[PDB]
Amino acid sequence: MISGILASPGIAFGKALLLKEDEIVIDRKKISADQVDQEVERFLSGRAKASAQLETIKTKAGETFGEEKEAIFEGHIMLLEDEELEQEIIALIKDKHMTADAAAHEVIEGQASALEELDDEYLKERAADVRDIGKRLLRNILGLKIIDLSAIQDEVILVAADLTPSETAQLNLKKVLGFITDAGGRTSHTSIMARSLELPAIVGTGSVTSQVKNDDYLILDAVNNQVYVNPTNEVIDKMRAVQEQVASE
Repeated sequence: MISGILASPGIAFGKALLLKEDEIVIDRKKISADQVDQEVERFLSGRAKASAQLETIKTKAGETFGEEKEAIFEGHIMLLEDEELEQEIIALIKDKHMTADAAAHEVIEGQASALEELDDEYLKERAADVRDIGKRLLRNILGLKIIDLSAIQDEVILVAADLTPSETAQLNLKKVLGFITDAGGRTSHTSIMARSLELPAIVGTGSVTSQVKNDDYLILDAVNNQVYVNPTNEVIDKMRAVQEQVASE
């Protein structure tokens, strides 16, 4: 009886694609002036990578929804390429012997924390959008694996606690079957897509990400506002006939 907010009606069948994320471990170790030169190249040239990353996601936002949303990610790169946020990172590594991983966190620590001090869901929600640009920056300095959701090959359902514009901008609306997230937002981004794409989806699942696993067989009803997990063939067969009779309705 998983009751959500129901974005759009539509029964769909598909395997569960759970998006898990490994916790990131930052290096809080103090390096020697002999490895500082390496931090600059690992960060400087690592800037050629992170800059090349958003760039790839930048055009995918304009080729996916249209140059209309590309202008939003365009400014998001300026913040990353900010010459000011760069001189502070560099100095710290040299002045406080901080690792590009640790020093880089220091700046991202006040940009996100400082926006939380504002009383405006506009600049505050920007805090999450700015912090998001930081987690990516880290995965680059640590060369950690990147979550590539644009790699699906078989039709499956999408399950995740929540997806930020960047993830939706690179999502593959070419082999996806639907969107299921625990976002109790009467207007969650994942919903605005489901609304413009008129596809069927849900957002108030709450804790379904803690009840299903990846590859699990899910069945979205989007009719009685409920998700069935590996239901019996008696229910499926009974709905397979009625479900399709609705397609004709």
